[PDB]
Amino acid sequence: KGLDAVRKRPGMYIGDTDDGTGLHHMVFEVVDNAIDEALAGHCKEIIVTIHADNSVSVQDDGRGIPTGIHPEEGVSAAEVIMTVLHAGGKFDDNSYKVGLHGVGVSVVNALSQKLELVIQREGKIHRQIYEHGVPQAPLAVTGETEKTGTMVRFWPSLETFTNVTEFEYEILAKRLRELSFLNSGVSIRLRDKRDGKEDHFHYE
Ligand SMILES: Cc1[nH]c(C(=O)Nc2nc3c(OCc4cccc(C(=O)O)c4)cc(C(=O)O)cc3s2)c(Cl)c1Cl
Ligand SMILES: [Mg+2]
Repeated sequence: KGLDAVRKRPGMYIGDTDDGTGLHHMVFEVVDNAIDEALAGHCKEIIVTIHADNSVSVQDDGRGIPTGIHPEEGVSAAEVIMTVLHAGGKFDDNSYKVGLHGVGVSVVNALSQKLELVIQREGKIHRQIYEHGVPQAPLAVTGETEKTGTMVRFWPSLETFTNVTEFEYEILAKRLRELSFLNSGVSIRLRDKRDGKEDHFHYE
């Protein structure tokens, strides 16, 4: 019900879907959840990549989204946060009234024709794929790791986002400079695989 409401009324969640506002807000919601993981004391570096196909990935080195089975939903906690709008505690399905805290990545998932989630946690890499917010398989172990963190790569839905479908480096760079200044403990990298441009923001 939650993701359906987002697909139907994306304007209410992410902003204008025609003038590039919503499209960049998609990146901002993912980055905000990485910044929350830095605020909480776990994440020290965030890497934002504009891929050659105008998907965007956000990598953090925090705890990794929990992978254990959710006691209520009976699927991975990661799948619950990705697919149950109310679970993150930021958004709900109200079509009348539009806040500050909680995980909002389910809105990005809903409005992405594809999303890739990779979690490094408890010595294992875990991967799940979604299309239009629908998981294509359960969260699966792909390998071993000595690191922790979360990677979200999303392909904005070309059924939702019209006219402006390509990311503007400068729009993302400005928000990451602001976030780097305010979150002086975090290193933020921006990489554009379309033209090779890269930046590193870290409070000096
Ligand atoms: C790029 C990116 N990174 C992350 C991310 O690392 N997030 C994480 N959230 C948690 C977590 O809380 C999940 C939750 C659920 C409901 C409301 C909240 C809240 O903050 O209000 C929070 C718990 C634990 C634990 O117990 O080890 C670890 C993690 S890592 C996300 Cl998401 C996106 Cl996107
Ligand atoms: Mg409701």
